[PDB]
Amino acid sequence: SPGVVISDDEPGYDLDLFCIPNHYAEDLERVFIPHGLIMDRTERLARDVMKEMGGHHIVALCVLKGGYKFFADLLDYIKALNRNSDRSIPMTVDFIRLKSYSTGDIKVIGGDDSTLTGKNVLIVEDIIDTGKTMQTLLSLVRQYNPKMVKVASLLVKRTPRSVGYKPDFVGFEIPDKFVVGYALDYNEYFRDLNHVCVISETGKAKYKA
Amino acid sequence: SPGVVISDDEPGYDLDLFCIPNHYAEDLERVFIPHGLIMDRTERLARDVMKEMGGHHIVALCVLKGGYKFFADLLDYIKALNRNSDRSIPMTVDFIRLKSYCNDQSTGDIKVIGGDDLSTLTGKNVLIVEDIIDTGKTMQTLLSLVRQYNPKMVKVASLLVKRTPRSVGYKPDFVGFEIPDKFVVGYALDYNEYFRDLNHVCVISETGKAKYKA
Amino acid sequence: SPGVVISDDEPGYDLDLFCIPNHYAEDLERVFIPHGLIMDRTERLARDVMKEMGGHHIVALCVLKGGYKFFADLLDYIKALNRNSDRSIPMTVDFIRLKSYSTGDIKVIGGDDSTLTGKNVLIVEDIIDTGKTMQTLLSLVRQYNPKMVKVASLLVKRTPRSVGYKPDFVGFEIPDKFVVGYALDYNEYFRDLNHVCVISETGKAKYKA
Amino acid sequence: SPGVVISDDEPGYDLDLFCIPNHYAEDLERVFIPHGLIMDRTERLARDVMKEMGGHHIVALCVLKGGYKFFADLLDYIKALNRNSDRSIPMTVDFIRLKSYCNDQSTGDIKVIGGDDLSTLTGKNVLIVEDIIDTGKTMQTLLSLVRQYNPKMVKVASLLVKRTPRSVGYKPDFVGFEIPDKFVVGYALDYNEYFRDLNHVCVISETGKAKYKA
Ligand SMILES: Nc1nc2c(ncn2[C@@H]2O[C@H](COP(=O)(O)O)[C@@H](O)[C@H]2O)c(=O)[nH]1
Ligand SMILES: Nc1nc2c(ncn2[C@@H]2O[C@H](COP(=O)(O)O)[C@@H](O)[C@H]2O)c(=O)[nH]1
Ligand SMILES: Nc1nc2c(ncn2[C@@H]2O[C@H](COP(=O)(O)O)[C@@H](O)[C@H]2O)c(=O)[nH]1
Ligand SMILES: Nc1nc2c(ncn2[C@@H]2O[C@H](COP(=O)(O)O)[C@@H](O)[C@H]2O)c(=O)[nH]1
Repeated sequence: SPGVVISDDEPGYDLDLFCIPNHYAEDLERVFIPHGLIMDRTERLARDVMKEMGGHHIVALCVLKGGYKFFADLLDYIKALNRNSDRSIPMTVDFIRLKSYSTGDIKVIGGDDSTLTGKNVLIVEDIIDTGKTMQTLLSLVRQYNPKMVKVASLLVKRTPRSVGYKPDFVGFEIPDKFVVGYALDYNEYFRDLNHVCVISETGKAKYKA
Repeated sequence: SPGVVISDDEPGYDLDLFCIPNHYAEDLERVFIPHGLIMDRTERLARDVMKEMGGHHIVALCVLKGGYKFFADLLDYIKALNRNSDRSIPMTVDFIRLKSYCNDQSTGDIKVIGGDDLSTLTGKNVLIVEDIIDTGKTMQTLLSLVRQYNPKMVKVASLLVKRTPRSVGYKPDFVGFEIPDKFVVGYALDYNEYFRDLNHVCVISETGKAKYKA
Repeated sequence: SPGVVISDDEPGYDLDLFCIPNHYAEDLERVFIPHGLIMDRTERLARDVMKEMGGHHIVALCVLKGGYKFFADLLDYIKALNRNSDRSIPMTVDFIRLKSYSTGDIKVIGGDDSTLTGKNVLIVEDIIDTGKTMQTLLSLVRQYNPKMVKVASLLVKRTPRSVGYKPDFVGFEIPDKFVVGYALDYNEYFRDLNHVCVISETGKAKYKA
Repeated sequence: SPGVVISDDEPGYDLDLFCIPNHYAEDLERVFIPHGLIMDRTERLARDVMKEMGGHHIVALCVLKGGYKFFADLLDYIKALNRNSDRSIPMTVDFIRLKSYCNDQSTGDIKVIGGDDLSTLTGKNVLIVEDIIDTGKTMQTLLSLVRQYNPKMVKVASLLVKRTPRSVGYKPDFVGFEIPDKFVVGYALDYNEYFRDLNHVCVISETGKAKYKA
């Protein structure tokens, strides 16, 4: 299942239908995915996750993108599914330093996946674009002979440039457009905006350096 | 603002993508407006209200069918905005059940003298909150009732508003969303006291609609 | 079980340990019960409630105090317990106009409890003081021959003036002091303050009219 | 501020009054600091941080034992405060794992050149967040490491801080709470990757402490 598909021809919402920080008001084009919708769509994701992974210890890894938020918001729901459990069950949390840097940067450095050998792994990225990053990330997590590997992602841009990666868990599948907000940033800006919006030709301009 | 518009042809979302109780998984056709979506719009709305009403003693009046939810929610956003004032300003909260029969006259017990506590409103600033306007009748009969008490200002806030031919054509001041002539349940809206626990707004199905009855 | 007892000799917290609207800063003496603690303590309450009342249709009534908040916050948790249910189960919500006004103001007016005859009832008040209100409220809800009646309350002041009412569900049992915040108000003020605090001789002064 | 103080003699709360997983209902002694309590304090703290740090590009640095929770939470309060600026200001978020052995020298791979991305910090305003300071060692070794990069300002924020004789006697800038020399778990703190799902902070019991092991 593809997640919630948003069409190419999607208009999104006027910036006025919600609360957008006034300081980003010329920088943003449209709200595409309002905060609460992400939340609910994420609640369910968690669920499809546990369906096939609850029951045994798992290792949730965060891609080091610098977008911890979604990872968090998802872990919180994965934790609330775990209480109902009858026996206690550990879970380990972590970031993967690196995502298309390779080899022996994995055999050791990324071999603290020596720690992954034999365990069930769940990788968490926020948006997937060309897929490169991720794919080069399974190659190596793979060398570790993990027992199993799933990949949840919040967004899956549909680009002619996909390099074929299709995660196991999708929240939303989007047009190929440039988004910020919620858990995506731009040069360290838009971290305080919690709806996924399209950025404007102007926004992308002034934010740089 | 027409609030967020939802054209007749909107197909919603399939049950599959959100969390829904399994016991109503047969009683619904599609997710119409998911909880969080509801939430974000309401936050906006609150700002919108205070644009107008803010800085004054506001009397928040609630129109009481089968629930409370929306109101309560909205009010948390308002309160939360009244936190920032350099001056403490009162708020008055009220509940009014009105579904008489028609009106068709009738006395003293519960009706005209429920205006006694209405003089409470007079030279006041009022905010009437409703959840969903259908025909719009209820609303229209309250303005009347209210407008007698000579209020300083009346403003109405709807979460949702249906497009229908069955409408007395009334339009709130603050609309959360304008929807198509569909029967929805969940979040704030009930059907015979069912769906109370469903958070998203959806369209019922015939089975559950026909299965939960009078 | 008495709920969470707070001692006579309780100091509470300095106003500075939390977020209090600056406009009530000379009006309040201490934070006694911070918002989140109420929340959790309420989460559990719900639970003890369902334990003995889940399973059949229930009628949750709110005392018309003019303090809807707690009632709401509790219903929301009672609703989230209901989803896990296998069969769908109705629940009806309402306020009781009146609470130590009597008689035939109950036989009809309060007889829309004719609607209560045969049903399982749950009454919700926010703070109980001398108990009068409530007690005169069971007398009449009783005339209706309800099938069963429980009474949850958020706060139970311990006063020499209790007139003996002891609710079935208690969140916190407090000294005899005058509180505001969360879901308690004073002449329509303090509705925007979400911690339960003690009011000061000054606060009670300027708020009146 | 010592944050909220919890004298050695605090007895906590019994399991009975809050929601706790049944599978840990034998592995804990008492609720020490319930989730919401945690929450309210953190909100305060955020205000406190922006008092000092606010209006500038802040680099938020996270000290990475076994979790993330507190940080994440804190940051929502900060972000939420940066919403109000008439000017958009960046934020930088970072994660630093440091638990070497001691230090005892060692090369190139992961250590000194993890300063390469530290020049990132230099003439910067820094905020180091930790969850619980015990001996205080970890903290002390970071200031050092950090202070080299010549930063414009370092400030540390702890959720909790234990009173112990085993302490290098370091004291954060922002303390959520100062506690007694007890072993706690839950909310943000884990014990061998257990208690991850417990929301309140509590004191372990011998059984679960002795039952979950290395
Ligand atoms: N802010 C933001 N980052 C994006 C967007 N699309 C892709 N990226 C960033 O560029 C990375 C490239 O991922 P890849 O192209 O390797 O699949 C993404 O992982 C993400 O970090 C976008 O719409 N906005
Ligand atoms: N569940 C639900 N109740 C509705 C709907 N339309 C109207 N009603 C109920 O009937 C009332 C209609 O009031 P009107 O505006 O028709 O006078 C609404 O406030 C609501 O309580 C709907 O589509 N769904
Ligand atoms: N604001 C506030 N109201 C209180 C307090 N104690 C009692 N009352 C109000 O006075 C009512 C009297 O309840 P009773 O005295 O009948 O038990 C309470 O139900 C509540 O509405 C208090 O500490 N603060
Ligand atoms: N669960 C838990 N971990 C602790 C406690 N005290 C210390 N630790 C862990 O060990 C670290 C101690 O760092 P120190 O300040 O001792 O250098 C803490 O950040 C924490 O991860 C405690 O009471 N409970």
